[PDB]
Amino acid sequence: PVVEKIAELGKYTVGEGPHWDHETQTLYFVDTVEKTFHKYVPSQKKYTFCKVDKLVSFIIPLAGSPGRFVVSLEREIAILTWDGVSAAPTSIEAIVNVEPHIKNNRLNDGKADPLGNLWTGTMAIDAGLPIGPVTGSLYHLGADKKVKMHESNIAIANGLAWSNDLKKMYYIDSGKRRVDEYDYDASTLSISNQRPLFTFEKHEVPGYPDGQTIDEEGNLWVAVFQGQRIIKISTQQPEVLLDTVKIPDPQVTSVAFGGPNLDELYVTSAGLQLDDSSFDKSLVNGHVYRVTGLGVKGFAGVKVKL
Ligand SMILES: [Hg+2]
Ligand SMILES: [Hg+2]
Ligand SMILES: [Mg+2]
Repeated sequence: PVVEKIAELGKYTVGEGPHWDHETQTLYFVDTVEKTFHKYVPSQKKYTFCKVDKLVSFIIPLAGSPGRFVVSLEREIAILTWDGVSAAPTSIEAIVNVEPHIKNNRLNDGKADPLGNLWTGTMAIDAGLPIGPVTGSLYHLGADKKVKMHESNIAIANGLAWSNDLKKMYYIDSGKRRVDEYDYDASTLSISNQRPLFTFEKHEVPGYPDGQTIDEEGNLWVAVFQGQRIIKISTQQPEVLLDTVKIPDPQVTSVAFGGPNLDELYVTSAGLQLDDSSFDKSLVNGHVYRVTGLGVKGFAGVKVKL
């Protein structure tokens, strides 16, 4: 595979939450510390950003409403109306605060399931690795604007994906250094039967699982924070490492398939230099990467239905 730095995009403190909108051929993503949203149109080499004053962790187009996006603002799920180019949104409409009385929590990774339901989890703002406060939970937001809790005791609420047949959900609590698998009931939106799918310890994989996505063959692609890589793992059989793609940035954060043929893998990373790093500062930059020649296709980003 070929890994290219996207020079036009610069460096991000914690680049995160990549989302590919296939209809407009546009990549959206966030910087979860700098309180900014980002838009990249590769075919036209257009880049824009948008500033808010709360911590953000995802940005997903709202189904049926061009120019509107479902985003996180600390603990609030909100709709931002944004023209895609001005440095500030036009308007902000709060939907729900998922944890109004837990003042030191924030939302982290979030994604729509294939039915358009937003799933997202929380974490302590001062969550730590390998050890720190464990205060997070996993939620989904129904079309009735009520949240349901699905999992608790989450340290660092991170990557989500669903199997192509809607029978499984994959989930990452970075603190656990593993990818979990759940049975997923699409009709009731309930998850059960949590079991480890892939355990980093067992495969001498360094670092922490962060974001993830799934390809058309049902394989998971997992971003490895402080591992300088993405890994390809099987969902058909537990504990099978299929492939490793090295990324120059050590703090790989997340992944999304994109491009006209959905066969380009966009990779975000973090330039934020941490205390206990296994990598010298000069290596930690926070670029965005494009990976091609993986030989698989993924799926377009799902919009949130409300
Ligand atoms: Hg924006
Ligand atoms: Hg925005
Ligand atoms: Mg993440």
